[PDB]
Amino acid sequence: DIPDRKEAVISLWPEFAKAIVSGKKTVEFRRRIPLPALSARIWIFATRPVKSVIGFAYLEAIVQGDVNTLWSRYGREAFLSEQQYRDYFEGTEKATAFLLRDHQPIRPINLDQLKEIRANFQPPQSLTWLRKEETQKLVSLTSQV
Repeated sequence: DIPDRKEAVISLWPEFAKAIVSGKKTVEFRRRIPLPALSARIWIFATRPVKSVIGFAYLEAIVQGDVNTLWSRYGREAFLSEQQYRDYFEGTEKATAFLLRDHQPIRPINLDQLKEIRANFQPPQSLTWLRKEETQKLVSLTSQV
């Protein structure tokens, strides 16, 4: 359940979301964010115009470091451009990197479907923990692409 932090949802722009579930993007950079447990399943919500859960991946490592060293070490796996990285971290010296593995694309679970699982679902700005029952219903709708 939620205290275990094994099931979470994050939101990504469509080109980055699709890059995670295809395995091209294996690092996700964040500022301050609740940290999941290791081996947590991270469901990928793709924002407008897709507005759907389109896959998931598993968290294999959490890195916390300084902005410039993380770009050097992990920027190529993170898919975004250097300008987009500097924009996002403008105003802090600290960065967090999620290292992901075992990406799995699924048939999109659209917004109305997610609203049956969670009445007031909104795309998380950072990360939202899934309740046991919420994870159950989500798994019940997972199908191959």
